[PDB]
Amino acid sequence: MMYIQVLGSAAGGGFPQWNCNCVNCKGYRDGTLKATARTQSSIALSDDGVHWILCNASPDIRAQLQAFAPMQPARALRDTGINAIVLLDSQIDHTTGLLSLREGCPHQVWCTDMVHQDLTTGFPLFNMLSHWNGGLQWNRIELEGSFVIDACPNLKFTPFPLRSAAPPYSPHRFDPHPGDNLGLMVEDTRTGGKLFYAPGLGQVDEKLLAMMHGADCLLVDGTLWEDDEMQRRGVGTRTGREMGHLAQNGPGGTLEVLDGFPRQRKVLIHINNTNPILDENSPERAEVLRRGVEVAFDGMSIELLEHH
Amino acid sequence: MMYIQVLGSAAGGGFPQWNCNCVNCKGYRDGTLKATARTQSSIALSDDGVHWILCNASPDIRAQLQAFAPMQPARALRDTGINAIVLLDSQIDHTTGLLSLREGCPHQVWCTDMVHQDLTTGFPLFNMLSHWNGGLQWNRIELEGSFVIDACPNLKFTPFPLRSAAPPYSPHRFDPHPGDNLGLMVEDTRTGGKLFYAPGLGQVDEKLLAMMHGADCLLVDGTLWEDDEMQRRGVGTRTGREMGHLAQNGPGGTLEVLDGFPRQRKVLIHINNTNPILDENSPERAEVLRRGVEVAFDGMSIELLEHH
Ligand SMILES: [Mg+2]
Ligand SMILES: [Mg+2]
Ligand SMILES: [Zn+2]
Ligand SMILES: [Zn+2]
Repeated sequence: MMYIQVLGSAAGGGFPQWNCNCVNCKGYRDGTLKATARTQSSIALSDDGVHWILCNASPDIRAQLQAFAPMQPARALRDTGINAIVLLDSQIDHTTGLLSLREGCPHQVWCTDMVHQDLTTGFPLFNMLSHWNGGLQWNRIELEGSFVIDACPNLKFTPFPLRSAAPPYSPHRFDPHPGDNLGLMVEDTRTGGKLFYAPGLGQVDEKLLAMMHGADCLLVDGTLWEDDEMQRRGVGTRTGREMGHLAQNGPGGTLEVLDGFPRQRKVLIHINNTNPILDENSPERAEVLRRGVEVAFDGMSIELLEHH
Repeated sequence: MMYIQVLGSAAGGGFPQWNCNCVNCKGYRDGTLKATARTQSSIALSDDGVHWILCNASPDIRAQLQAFAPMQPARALRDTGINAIVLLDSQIDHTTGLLSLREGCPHQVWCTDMVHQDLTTGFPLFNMLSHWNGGLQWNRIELEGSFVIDACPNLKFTPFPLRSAAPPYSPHRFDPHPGDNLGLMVEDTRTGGKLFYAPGLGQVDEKLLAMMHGADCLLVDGTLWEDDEMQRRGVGTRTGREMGHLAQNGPGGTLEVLDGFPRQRKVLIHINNTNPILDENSPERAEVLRRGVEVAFDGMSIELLEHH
């Protein structure tokens, strides 16, 4: 059994975003919209339900850990359910949470060379936190092969490079390298059950589709409904293809991609505050439900029993 | 009228702390303790109730802004009540929140030379955030004289250096300079009402006591009840005098200091998760109340009408 816990399901900024008064964020505050608040994307994995692996550490991490009981087993005066942390990129929304975990250092952190470089230069988390009882102990994620964290020995992670979208602070935002962004394939080596996790998805080729058909659950990018969604809300100028996000609707959309996977469980995660799928009375939400696609939410439990 | 809003009232780690199972943190989780959860220290100031000045930006800033309506006036699709931010030090618990405000850059940030140096080197917030539409616009806080932020033109800030307790990540944690830590004197130039804000207080001399008697409200360090509180809870080895905190109880304690101020309003803020004053049925809470001292809490409103 693989326990998957959605701690956060919103894109950077959360929902509602602190400075946004779009139809969703204002509709939530005014109470004229059936929607649920969401923290920034983060999931937790376990093979036993006691030892947990954190995938990305959001700025909302303190609230995310409180809301989930197994994170505090109370086995000692100082304790936590987090046994390791895996980083998919060096983005602010996925790494800032590490600052809030300074009291429980050291931590085993799994990231790539490129992420480790960003987190030792532009955003030197590894250098800052080292002053807290050991800090972050880096475990390299090589772009090939697989890795197993000793706390969840039945979990097999097989990373794959996705199209690079390096953070703005990054020394090489203008010079993208493989290793800037990862999608994860987690396998329960007891059952063969596979999870395809890719909150940041901006390009999908035929070799990516190949391994997706070997998965049982697809947990992927759901940031935007339209590529120009930020303009249609009048809160931004950036498009999904600029930010490296494949929108649900349109040609080469996620809904077009996911349509070739009728046998897999399909969940949209990392959802921006402007996305109408957050509105449960929205026709967009209807089309998503109609296609057998779920909209992740804070507190969602995904249990992986077996392979099909 | 000076509007003072306590966004956060806990010391670093908040209450309860994510990894702590002391008598307070566990007593809260078990429901066997009458106490209220608290976010990390942060207050907001205003002279009109519309334009707000943020004093320190905690990691819990997203929740702190949500809980307080005037932070989102909804005057445009993109808006906020924060017009300026003042930093008292370069500590993680007071600066990390700036990362969560990246969507609404630029911001006018008020800090000292030494804080600006820490926030451009060890924790380069000013360098990172500049990639977000201008980033942080530094306004120097000189260690003498006063300053007025144009958004609250009736508020007069007069900073004073306190005993230096530079952060662990800081290049000069071993080489303390004046300007590492500030206490603030805010004056309503319409009424003469003065606020003495000093969440980090580890030493008090006769010249500090002098200006305290010119204040109407004392908003000061309430981190520990005893200097060896971390040892008595069995969760730490550090003492208050090591961390630069004057404990309430004992010789040279805050309660001993505050005893010479029977005419001022007295509020304890920046309170650690191990402090028994968080327990409302505690004899420590009783002694604090008996002396006319209040225990700050998240959501507390302090209104300064006049001078006495
Ligand atoms: Mg993001
Ligand atoms: Mg602190
Ligand atoms: Zn919005
Ligand atoms: Zn505690």
